[PDB]
Amino acid sequence: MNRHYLITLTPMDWFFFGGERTLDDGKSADYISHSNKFPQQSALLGMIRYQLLKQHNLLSQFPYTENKPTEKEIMKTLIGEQSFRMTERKAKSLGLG
RNA sequence: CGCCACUUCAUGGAAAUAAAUCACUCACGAAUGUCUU
Repeated sequence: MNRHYLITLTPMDWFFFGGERTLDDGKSADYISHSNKFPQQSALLGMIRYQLLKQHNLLSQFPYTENKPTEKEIMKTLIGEQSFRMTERKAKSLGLG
């Protein structure tokens, strides 16, 4: 009913985890891009959602579509209807699928 | 005064010695220091 897994990630090559991308904003990029030693938990959650959408073959491919609202419902109940945001940081549930 | 020829056919020494053996210049120059979604 509620199965728990342990997921181990083995780096097969050199990895790069993004930073602030800038000490300011506007249009500037950073000439030196530094790698965080750890990814954000948002990255882990998005990886889980993407892999779940890969197992159940419901992926967003090539320009743009509307994804067959029944498929929209199944994707909502699989991965949730929304990404990780800190607006719902006090919500009692993860809000995902 | 007459008559008359033989012998010998390079050895020893020096057989390369000093000077210069790379020198000067250039030893990186210019563009890009983030860009497009």
